[PDB]
Amino acid sequence: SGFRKMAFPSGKVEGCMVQVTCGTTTLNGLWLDDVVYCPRHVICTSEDMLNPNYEDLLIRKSNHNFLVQAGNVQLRVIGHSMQNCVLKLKVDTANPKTPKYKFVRIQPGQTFSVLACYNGSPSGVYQCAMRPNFTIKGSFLNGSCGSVGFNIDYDCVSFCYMHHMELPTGVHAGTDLEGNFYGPFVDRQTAQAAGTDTTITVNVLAWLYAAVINGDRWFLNRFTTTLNDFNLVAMKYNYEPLTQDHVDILGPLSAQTGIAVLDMCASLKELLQNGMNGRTILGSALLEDEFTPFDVVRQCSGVT
Amino acid sequence: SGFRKMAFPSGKVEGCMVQVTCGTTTLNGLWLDDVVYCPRHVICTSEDMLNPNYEDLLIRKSNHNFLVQAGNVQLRVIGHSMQNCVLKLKVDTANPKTPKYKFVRIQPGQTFSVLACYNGSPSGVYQCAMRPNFTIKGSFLNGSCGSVGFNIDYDCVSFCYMHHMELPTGVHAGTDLEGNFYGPFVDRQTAQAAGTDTTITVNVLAWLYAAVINGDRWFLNRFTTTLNDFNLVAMKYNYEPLTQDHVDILGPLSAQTGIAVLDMCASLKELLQNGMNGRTILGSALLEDEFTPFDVVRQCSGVT
Ligand SMILES: *CC(=O)N1CCN(Cc2cccs2)CC1
Ligand SMILES: *CC(=O)N1CCN(Cc2cccs2)CC1
Repeated sequence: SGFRKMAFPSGKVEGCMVQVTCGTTTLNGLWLDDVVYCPRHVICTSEDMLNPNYEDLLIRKSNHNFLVQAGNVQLRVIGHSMQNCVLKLKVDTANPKTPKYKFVRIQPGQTFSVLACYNGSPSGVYQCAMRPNFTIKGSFLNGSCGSVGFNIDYDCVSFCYMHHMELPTGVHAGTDLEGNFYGPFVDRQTAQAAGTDTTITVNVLAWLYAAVINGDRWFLNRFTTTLNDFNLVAMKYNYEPLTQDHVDILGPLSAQTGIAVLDMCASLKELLQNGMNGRTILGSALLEDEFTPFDVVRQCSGVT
Repeated sequence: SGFRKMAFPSGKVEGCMVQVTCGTTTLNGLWLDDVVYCPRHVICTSEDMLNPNYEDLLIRKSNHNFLVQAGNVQLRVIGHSMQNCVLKLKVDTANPKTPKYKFVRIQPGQTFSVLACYNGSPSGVYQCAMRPNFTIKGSFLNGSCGSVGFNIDYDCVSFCYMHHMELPTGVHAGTDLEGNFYGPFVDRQTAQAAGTDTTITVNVLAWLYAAVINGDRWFLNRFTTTLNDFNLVAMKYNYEPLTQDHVDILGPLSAQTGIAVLDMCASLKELLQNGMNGRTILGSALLEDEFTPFDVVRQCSGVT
């Protein structure tokens, strides 16, 4: 029992982190097979970041300008290319610690673990979600760019995020490993505002199921609702509309607990309308939305 | 920017986890050098757990009864002994992935990362604190016992916790790596109630400093207080008394922010007396107490 914000074990990703330096800019890179992946803004000076022409800046760079260090060992760069907003540095040595991996582009509401790194050295691991506005709420200082986000299925790491940027509101923007930003963000030091940070309704419901499974039940009530009725409430409280697809995904948690999805929606509706009245759920005083239904089943079943 | 509940990267500990089976009981063990450490209740049947005599139960066990598997490879057990509530299984092979390590016994209010494991296989990593009542609030299913808690200083893992038990209230009890329980708990299926779960005041103050550093400032006020005045409030709200030692430890965060410790105590006093009025601090609707002052400095400075 107990339910915690839990990250994937990070060792498989730790084995892939390197330092990349171009001129006097240092950030992190991801070494899989004989390619190192890093944000293309490694080629920029702070001056360049105002309005960079990355194709033009990259012409002035050679293989020998990209200093790639894996712990204390230098890697030999034998090619480089730009793919969207990432550079791919071909090195002469396959990473011997390369795990089974995939590159995935995640949808808003999906969760992933971040291995925050500085100078190719892991500092910490925490759990994130791709927000509906395509930001993430991370913990990233200067030098953390190129840190990645991932999920693990048994022995296969699915990399879904590489860190590129901070918005003035303190939320985070990155790319997938094809270098395509999540959302409308660009790797330029310009006016970029996040849209509405809407709450991931299907995740809140999953977490309420987690709460019941782990003994927190005070918020269960005598009510039910409908998807359309619930969605009137979701709209008012800047929650994502609940769809039958979301109901279908919560089916296993419904089955395990014997609480119909729409009955849990009626509990959530009352929590939205009445607040928590100074009470807590799984140690939280607000409605937690960064556990997916898959996360809840995993943590409640002990998958490795 | 951003401030997240962050665990240590877990790879160094992942390399140490093994499965231990005695008869039909399977849990986790920690393989450092040529010793595997595990809870002594691995020798028990559920029957035995009511009132176990571990010295008497252990007489019926031989080296060959302890099945130790490191991934898919069996380890050869060449000795066993009991130290307090842990068994030490001597194996014929030093773990080649043994990190630099120490065994430390932590104090209440100290934080650590847990690598939750099942059948010697890591499932997840999360951050914990040793509570003032010597429980931890973890996420542990049957089979998770022997999962450990640790801190990392650069390249040295300090192991401070091994998981043994759940209290009926859903909080967790374990030992250090000498097998001595934190608090009054015993490895027996008996009436064990946790004492008051008091709030770790010095950690809340650290986290309020983290909040200011990361742009959350609404709770800063025009007031100051004294240690004795603040402590009258702490007593009323089941907070740990604040000492000059705690004030001294917050000195660096005081210095960095220019907010005197006793001024931050006056902010905390008003938050205790008035609540959050439906507002949040670093994404929390309650006062977070599982970041130490060292944690805040680390995450705010990007230590690896
Ligand atoms: C994440 C990180 O390390 N940094 C330092 C580099 N900096 C480059 C810029 C990208 C867009 C605006 S400036 C980003 C933050
Ligand atoms: C943590 C874990 O794996 N388990 C299974 C074994 N169980 C033994 C007991 C210890 C005291 C009471 S029963 C503990 C939970």
